Amino acid sequence: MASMKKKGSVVIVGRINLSGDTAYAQQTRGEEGCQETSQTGRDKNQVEGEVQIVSTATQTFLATSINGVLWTVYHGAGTRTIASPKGPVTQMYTNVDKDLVGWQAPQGSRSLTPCTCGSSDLYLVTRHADVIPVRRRGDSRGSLLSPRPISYLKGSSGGPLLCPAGHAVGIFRAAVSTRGVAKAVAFIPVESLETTM
Ligand SMILES: COc1ccc2nc(C)c(O[C@@H]3C[C@H]4C(=O)N[C@]5(C(=O)NS(=O)(=O)C6(C)CC6)C[C@H]5/C=C\CCCCC[C@H](NC(=O)OC5CCCC5)C(=O)N4C3)nc2c1
Ligand SMILES: [Zn+2]
Repeated sequence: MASMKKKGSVVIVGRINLSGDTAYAQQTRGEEGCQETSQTGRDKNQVEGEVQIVSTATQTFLATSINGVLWTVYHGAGTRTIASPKGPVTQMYTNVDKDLVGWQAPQGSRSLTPCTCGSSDLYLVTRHADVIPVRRRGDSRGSLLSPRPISYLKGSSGGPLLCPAGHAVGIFRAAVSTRGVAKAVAFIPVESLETTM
């Protein structure tokens, strides 16, 4: 009881820059400053962009702003708060059944717009700033046009699947692999986010 520890906050440690012609990852905080920010929940760094790279003490993954909510996966964040300039921010959405959590989008973030195109030609954005073409195959599944080892997708849960026009279609949740090769991905459809809201 006296020694009861508390888990740290999720910390923004970088972002995927989709501003220009070339997508690229940027780190905005090193491990040590991430360690201290997770403990205090106090993050003074300027936030920019739609796709953040986030980290706990033991995991790193992505988080994506859609309609004023920073979304990510429950299997990464659990019920953790996120660090912010004035302290830990409690989740405003939690759904273990969808593998989904959300906090209010940070000041300075930009939000993606929910897709209403009805298109099945999608693009998955990874933590290494790869933009991977994906054909939608169902409400929550898409196939990679070019399969690759799951190693290349590890750490990209919470990232977005986008339509051709750059709208958010879903949040990357899991990889479907055969012999360690990712042939398809499962994602939380944006409609399921909009219902949660
Ligand atoms: C605890 O409470 C909950 C509640 C609901 C939950 N719901 C799901 C689906 C779930 O799955 C866990 C976590 C998830 C995952 O690894 N996600 C990725 C990632 O990158 N994570 S991560 O960022 O590195 C990190 C771990 C740091 C956060 C994108 C993957 C990239 C590579 C995967 C390689 C090896 C894993 C293949 C596996 N495949 C699979 O399960 O496929 C089946 C499900 C649908 C199709 C069939 C898979 O993908 N996952 C296993 N845990 C849950 C836990
Ligand atoms: Zn669209």
